[PDB]
Amino acid sequence: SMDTMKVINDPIHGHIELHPLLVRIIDTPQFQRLRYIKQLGGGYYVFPGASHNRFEHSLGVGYLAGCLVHALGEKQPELQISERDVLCVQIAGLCHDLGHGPFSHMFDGRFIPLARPEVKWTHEQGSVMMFEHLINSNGIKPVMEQYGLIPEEDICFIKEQIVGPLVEDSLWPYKGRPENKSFLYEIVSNKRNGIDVDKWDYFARDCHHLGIQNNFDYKRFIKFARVCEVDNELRICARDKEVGNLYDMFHTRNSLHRRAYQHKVGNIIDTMITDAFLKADDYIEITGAGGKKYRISTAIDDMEAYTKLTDNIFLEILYSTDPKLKDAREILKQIEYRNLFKYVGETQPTGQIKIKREDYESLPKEVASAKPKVLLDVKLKAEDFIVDVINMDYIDHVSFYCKTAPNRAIRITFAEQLIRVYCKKVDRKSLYAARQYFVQWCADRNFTKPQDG
Amino acid sequence: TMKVINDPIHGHIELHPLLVRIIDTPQFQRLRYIKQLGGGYYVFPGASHNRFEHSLGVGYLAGCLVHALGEKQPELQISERDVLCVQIAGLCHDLGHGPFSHMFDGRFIPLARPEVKWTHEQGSVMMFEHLINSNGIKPVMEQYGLIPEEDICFIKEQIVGPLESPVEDSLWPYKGRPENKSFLYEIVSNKRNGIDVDKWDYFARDCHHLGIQNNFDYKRFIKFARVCEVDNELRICARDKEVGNLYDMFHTRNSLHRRAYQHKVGNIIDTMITDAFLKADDYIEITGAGGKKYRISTAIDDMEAYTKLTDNIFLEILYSTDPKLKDAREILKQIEYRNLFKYVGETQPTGQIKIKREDYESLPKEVASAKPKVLLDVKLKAEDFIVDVINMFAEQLIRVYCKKVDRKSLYAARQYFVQWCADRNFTKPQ
Amino acid sequence: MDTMKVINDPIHGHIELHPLLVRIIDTPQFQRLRYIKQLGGGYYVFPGASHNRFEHSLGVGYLAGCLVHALGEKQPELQISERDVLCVQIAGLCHDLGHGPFSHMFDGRFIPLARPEVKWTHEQGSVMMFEHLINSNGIKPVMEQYGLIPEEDICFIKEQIVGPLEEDSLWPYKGRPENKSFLYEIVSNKRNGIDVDKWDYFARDCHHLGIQNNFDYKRFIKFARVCEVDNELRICARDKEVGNLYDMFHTRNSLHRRAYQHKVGNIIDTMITDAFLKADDYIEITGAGGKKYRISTAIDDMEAYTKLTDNIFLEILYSTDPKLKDAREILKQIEYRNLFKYVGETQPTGQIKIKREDYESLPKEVASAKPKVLLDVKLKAEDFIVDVINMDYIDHVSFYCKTAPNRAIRITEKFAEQLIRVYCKKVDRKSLYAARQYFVQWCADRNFTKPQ
Amino acid sequence: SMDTMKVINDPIHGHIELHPLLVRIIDTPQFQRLRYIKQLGGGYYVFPGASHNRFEHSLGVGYLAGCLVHALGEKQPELQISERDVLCVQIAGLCHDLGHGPFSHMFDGRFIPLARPEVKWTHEQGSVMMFEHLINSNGIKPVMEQYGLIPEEDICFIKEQIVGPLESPVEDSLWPYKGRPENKSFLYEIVSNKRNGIDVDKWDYFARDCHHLGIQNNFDYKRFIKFARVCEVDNELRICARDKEVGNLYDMFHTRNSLHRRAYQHKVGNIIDTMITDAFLKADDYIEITGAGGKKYRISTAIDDMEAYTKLTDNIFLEILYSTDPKLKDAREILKQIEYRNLFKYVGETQPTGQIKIKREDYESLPKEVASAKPKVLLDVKLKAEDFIVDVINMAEQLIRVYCKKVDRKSLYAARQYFVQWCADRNFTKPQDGD
Ligand SMILES: Nc1nc2c(ncn2COCCNC(=O)CCCCNC(=O)c2cc3cc(Br)ccc3c(Br)c2O)c(=O)[nH]1
Ligand SMILES: Nc1nc2c(ncn2COCCNC(=O)CCCCNC(=O)c2cc3cc(Br)ccc3c(Br)c2O)c(=O)[nH]1
Ligand SMILES: Nc1nc2c(ncn2COCCNC(=O)CCCCNC(=O)c2cc3cc(Br)ccc3c(Br)c2O)c(=O)[nH]1
Ligand SMILES: Nc1nc2c(ncn2COCCNC(=O)CCCCNC(=O)c2cc3cc(Br)ccc3c(Br)c2O)c(=O)[nH]1
Ligand SMILES: [Fe+3]
Ligand SMILES: [Fe+3]
Ligand SMILES: [Fe+3]
Ligand SMILES: [Fe+3]
Repeated sequence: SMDTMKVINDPIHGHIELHPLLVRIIDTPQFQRLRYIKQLGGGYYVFPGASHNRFEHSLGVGYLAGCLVHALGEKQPELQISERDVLCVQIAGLCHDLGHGPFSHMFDGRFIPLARPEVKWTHEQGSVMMFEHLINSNGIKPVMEQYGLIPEEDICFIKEQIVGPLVEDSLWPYKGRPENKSFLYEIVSNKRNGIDVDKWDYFARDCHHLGIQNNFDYKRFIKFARVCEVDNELRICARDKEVGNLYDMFHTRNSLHRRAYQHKVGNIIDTMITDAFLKADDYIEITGAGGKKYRISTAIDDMEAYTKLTDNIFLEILYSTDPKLKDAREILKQIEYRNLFKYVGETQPTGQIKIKREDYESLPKEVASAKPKVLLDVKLKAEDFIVDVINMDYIDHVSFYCKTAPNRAIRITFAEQLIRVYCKKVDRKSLYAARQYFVQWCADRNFTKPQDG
Repeated sequence: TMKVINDPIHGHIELHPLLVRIIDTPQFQRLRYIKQLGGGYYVFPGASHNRFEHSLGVGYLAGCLVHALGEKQPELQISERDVLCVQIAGLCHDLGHGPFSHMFDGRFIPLARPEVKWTHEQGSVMMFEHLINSNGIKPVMEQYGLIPEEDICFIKEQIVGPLESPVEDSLWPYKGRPENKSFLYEIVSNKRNGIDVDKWDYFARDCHHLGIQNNFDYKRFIKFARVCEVDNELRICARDKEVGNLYDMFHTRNSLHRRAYQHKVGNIIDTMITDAFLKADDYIEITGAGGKKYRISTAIDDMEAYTKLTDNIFLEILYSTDPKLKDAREILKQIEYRNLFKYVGETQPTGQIKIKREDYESLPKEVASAKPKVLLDVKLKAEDFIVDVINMFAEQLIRVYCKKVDRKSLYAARQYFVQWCADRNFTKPQ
Repeated sequence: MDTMKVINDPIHGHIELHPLLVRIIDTPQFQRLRYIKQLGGGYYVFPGASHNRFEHSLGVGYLAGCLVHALGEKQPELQISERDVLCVQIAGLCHDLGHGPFSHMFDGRFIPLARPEVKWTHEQGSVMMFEHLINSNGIKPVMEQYGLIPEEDICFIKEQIVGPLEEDSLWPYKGRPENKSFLYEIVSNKRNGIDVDKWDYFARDCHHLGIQNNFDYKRFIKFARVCEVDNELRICARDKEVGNLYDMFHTRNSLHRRAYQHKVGNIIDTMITDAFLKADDYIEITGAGGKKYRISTAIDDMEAYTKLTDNIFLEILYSTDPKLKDAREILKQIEYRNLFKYVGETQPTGQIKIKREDYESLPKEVASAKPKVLLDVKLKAEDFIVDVINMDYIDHVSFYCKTAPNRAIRITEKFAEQLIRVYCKKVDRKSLYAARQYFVQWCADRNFTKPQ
Repeated sequence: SMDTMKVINDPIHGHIELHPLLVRIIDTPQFQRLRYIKQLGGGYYVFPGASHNRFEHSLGVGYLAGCLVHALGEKQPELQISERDVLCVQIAGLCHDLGHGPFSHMFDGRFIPLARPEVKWTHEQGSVMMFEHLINSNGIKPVMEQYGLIPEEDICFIKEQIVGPLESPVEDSLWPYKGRPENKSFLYEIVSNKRNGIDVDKWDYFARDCHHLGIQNNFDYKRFIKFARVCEVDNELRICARDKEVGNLYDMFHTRNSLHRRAYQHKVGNIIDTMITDAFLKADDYIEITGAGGKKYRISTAIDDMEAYTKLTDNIFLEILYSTDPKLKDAREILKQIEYRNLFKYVGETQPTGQIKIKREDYESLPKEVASAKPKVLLDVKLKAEDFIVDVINMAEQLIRVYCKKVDRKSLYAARQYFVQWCADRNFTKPQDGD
């Protein structure tokens, strides 16, 4: 007794039972912070239903993580899955997104690169740092001990699930659990086949809020799921008949990626918000540890300050009166009036090296420096250009099993990067010149000839 | 020109460009920062949705219904001008909502300024006028066939009703349209029978976000809806068998009202947010016309300040550093750790007694002033009490929470409460 | 009686029925289907397989309506009328009106063994039984009450059930013109295995057998359209919908592999047929003008065939006539679970497939096979059953990409097409061994696959 | 000699393992008989998916009886549940419905009371009779001994589970049963239970009738099994569960309700049942069923000889419908009416106020007294008893519906007049229909 599981009523998963340890981790300012970070960032300004935040999705990931590890233990007891392992996997699923910043992938994937090109920051490292901070700012280690967890090993295990291994030895890299349980590291985030409960939840939830049909049935997948040995390595395998379900999922994956995550106006609005943040970064102060004041771009260095870095920043800019924020405020005002940056074109580095984040800040200048062979009336500044780099995760690298051979696999034996360009000046002459500069840049970088007309 | 918005309930929503000019304004975009169900989100993780989505949906349904009635019955002389006016009324019916929606006008303003008569509908008319004038949309109305005089009046009357100044007589009160088009006033806001497209949309959307089943089919009602004469009066009526659909609606409505809108913990959290606001109202500054500083409780007096009053205030309190807001900040912190006010009991006023908003502030003190008819010991302060008034079309509930959580403090609270119910001749709590 | 009646089915919820369909259903000719088990003798293997042809027929008519109406609303260009909808619904209702006792057992084994000279199919029986239903009741005037033109519309319904009633490369059908060709693909379709008949009985046999079925027929109907292929209007699907189709074909395999081809199930079917054959001379079914028929000849008179039903089984089982003791005894073996014994399975792979007209000769050929080593026991034809199990069989289906809505996408399983099983009526070890020797030698003489 | 476990695939319970002894009992004519008796009687003619028969249900009850008795024996070794006891309970479960006649409850609940009012016949009595006939017509007693049972006391135990205390002594509270002592009293509660209404029979037919009717079922029977106990109350061992599982209990009672209103008390359904009974009655004089020693019996007396009763099943229905004998045309026409959907017409419903229950011995008299009721408002058509059907629907609680075989408007108005007055003469609830 002492404590009790609690029921949360979610529109995707229904009744969610939660072990009291998970509840103690949820009822913390560090976790509740996720109620104020919209899942799809600026997608909301394009899809009215995309009001949802990382908090809901995180609960869903935790629930799905628990369901799947429990099913594998029930079906295959030989794996030695313990209730402790279950709890650790649920905690990892709950906290995999603790580190996101205002407007989710906008922050670590565009803003920090443009604000601090020398820094290498990702939301996953942020999640591990935030998790540590949540453990220590509240009293979570003794509760872990109260429910059987070994904080040293299990904290390591949870963090390793979130960010990966600490290494070319080809020996077992992880230390939080041994290699005999390697498959548990494939539950919350899987890079091999991209089948994890994180994508299950955000595929379902983003379809629910976007009005997209989703025919993937994750409960049916969990039911017919099983661990099997493929290439002397224990992996999560799927029943041979379940391929149809997997088709339905990958089609959902494409429909979400093409219709939403790569929405032209959605991404333009993301970069407009990034422009405001940059034009506000020097004047916005966030109080962190020891009273020290951090900026939007440096909050990630102090978890106490980052705990208060949220979509709120947007309205903190929009509602301000300080003349120093006038620049930033005005950009957000254009978003409200729907006077957006205008789309110039799209290209891909097909065949070429991929653009790195450290070079994002240099791209506008390159574009403005491109010399069209037809000399132009209007001349444009690097400040007049936005260069948007869109990366994508990524038929079947999924391990299967035969209905009678559940121990071994069957043995069966789009793009990685887009580059769009937007212009801040909107007169037809300026936009014509933008296109000229842009085509010439794609030729200079040996990128694919844009074909927008 | 024609913009398409993809909504999860209605699918593709086309918007006449005039409606779009009205949407792309700070006064309307403001609704993106006011959660539909207020504090319900803190109980239902799926209730992340805001008045903005709902408003677009209401506008779409208003248009669908008036256009369908115009096609079936051309003799009504419904014009595209009328359609646009009804759509604008649907779009803007909730412009006047405040932080956390019904929390603001139904508890906060009453407790902060008991003398004031403020409702979100009046607020909607004020915001609507302010939206009209701060952007240049009157000439756009003229550009798309509307007559701003008559039509502005018609829209505001759809939102708030007639300018209450009659001779309380049985004559025709509205001024924006004639009585021969009386049915147009029944689309966005009703109250005669409590069927309007506002309810259609927020029933469907709140069910979609709460995980509740909804088999009311608003599209089929529109199909079988027509105008007919009831007591020499034009009203929107439905074919007889559509009764089956409407039953499905009231069961949906009841299912929403008990399961979500009257949730024990949700409403406790609602009063905790209200308590934070009250304890912050003196120190939070909101700038309005001419730089003048308003408080949370006085933004409703200046629409330029009110345009910036939203759920943001919650985080402005939570993230603050002013020691004077520590009181308020701490309450919001208490919500995060889930250390909520405690539920003491529930009662109702008998007969047709209804507690008015102007009296809400006195209720805690009455409880603290009640002497348990059986003399005891522990004595509690009125500040230690919260009294929540929950409304339902005609009926009214009264719950009581205690801010102190000591096993003894709550035992004593339950007594102040039973005695209070006795003193005011209310129903004996269970 | 004019009103839309509502029926509750476990597969499909509320089934609304146009009064014309109800007048067709409330006839003895249609109610006959309540007394013919869907999976025949499979009930004696699957205790949940109590269902009959009646529930299934209601379902097929319902799905016909669902689909044809969806297409007509999504593509008004097709000129689909409510008359068209009804014709397709009636065809769906009556597509199985011709089945006999124990469904495919009767036309697929019994009639070929009892009357090899005859060519009888349950579809021919459906068209016959339908004509009889129309005329024995007042159906034609009711059709006129609801817009049908009985002349050509009856032709259209029959053509949906049996195929081109009766040769060049032109449009063989006469009930509808070629611009309506897609209507002939709803109830029965051959090119691919996508029709509402198979939809309903896939879902219903799974429901009664305990098999999981993941095919969502409502999804398919919602995303179906009419597209051009080669130069033929035909039913097409979304590219997106391929995942659903996988599940459907998987259901097909699971039904065929563990129900329709169940070993003991088919054994019991042949036992029932053996009884019927041993009873055909002595069982009387009264038909038109009071003439008397037998099980094997009731198909020649729809008035008698109306009364030819699974009931035959119990009329035999409960009989006292000594002339029928032979037949009765076989059925009692079924009740005692003393069944014919399985000997082996083979396939005519690479050979011409066995035709029905030859079924009667198969026992005897097996008994005439000369094993290399001679056995103690000698076995007679009557001691052998030769079960020929035919089936209709990756993507022979047409799709449309979202933006190419009237053009196929251009695509420029592990199941035989005939099985041959042999059982022995003698059940002692020595005779069963003998049977195996006879069976393999027959397989060698016929150059059939070498048995297990 | 030594055999094997036999696996059957059921849609409700899945893979069902059956001890070879149970299979020896199942592979008999007396048991296979149940494949030809529909579970819901005439409800199939209203619910097209209700094609299921007593056979699959019987298998299900035998299976669940085994599951539960085994769970109790495993968690509570103190109760001394033996594998012999398990088998006895499984056989009771299998054979609890061996006695049903054509169309299940239609036969013993209406047909027999109308055709032989003096006789007291219930399907449970029939089950015990058919079970004895099954044992002796086949070689079951030696097989029973082959697998450990003591036929003498164990056959008694199985019968006692099916019908109850096989006798009626003058001993108050003392143990009436003789197949097992009082320290195993709870075994008599698994298959059949009347003290609170929870037994594996109702588990199976609740879930199966929901499956085939399209009704939703919220009861999880194996969570009950997992959380079931035997405990002492009033110095009496009883099957009890865990308080947290109460949520499951309520879920089942809603199913009990949802099934009883929507299916077991369907208006058109019960009407069709009375029409079938009317056919049987108008045919009872002319249909022959051969029984023991070659004697010939009728539908109404086949219950007097288990050998003929083995051959009395829903087939009767079609034997009438397919007949040519003119003596049977009267019955045949009624069944043909069913096929054309020209059914008896509903007049009204009432209940016997207070704790009154019409007894079966009186069913035959009910149409007749109805016809003599003097409707105060003198009317046109005079209706006779034969024109009236009085359906007694039991489930305490009893409904009395009345139907008229004449269908013209005038006769139906007259019929309602007779019916309202009858309710008054009997002091029954005022027919609150007012159609
Ligand atoms: N207005 C409004 N729409 C809203 C809202 N919320 C969801 N949506 C629905 O839209 C989502 C995106 N598509 C739009 O059409 C809206 C953005 C328009 C931005 N401004 C322009 O000038 C413009 C730019 C384009 C760029 C491209 Br590449 C292609 C067509 C374009 C067209 Br068309 C334009 O008009 C809301 O709050 N307001
Ligand atoms: N800790 C935390 N919880 C959070 C947060 N956000 C949402 N929730 C969920 O809790 C709010 C209450 N849940 C509901 O109302 C569900 C709606 C349906 C009706 N259910 C109940 O009436 C109800 C049932 C219970 C059963 C058990 Br067993 C234990 C406690 C129960 C409570 Br409490 C109940 O209210 C968050 O941030 N933190
Ligand atoms: N008993 C029953 N089973 C039923 C019912 N309804 C569905 N099922 C289940 O259907 C599956 C078929 N069951 C059979 O018993 C088929 C018996 C005919 C022979 N074929 C065999 O495969 C078989 C061969 C054996 C050879 C030897 Br040496 C020893 C034991 C054997 C056993 Br055991 C066998 O099964 C129902 O009413 N009664
Ligand atoms: N012509 C002809 N008709 C035939 C034949 N065989 C069958 N039928 C069909 O008619 C049978 C008589 N039906 C009626 O009189 C009307 C039934 C009234 C409903 N009763 C229910 O219990 C019931 C209630 C529900 C409530 C809700 Br909320 C949701 C779902 C429900 C469902 Br689903 C229900 O089932 C045949 O051979 N011929
Ligand atoms: Fe995630
Ligand atoms: Fe509203
Ligand atoms: Fe069929
Ligand atoms: Fe039973």
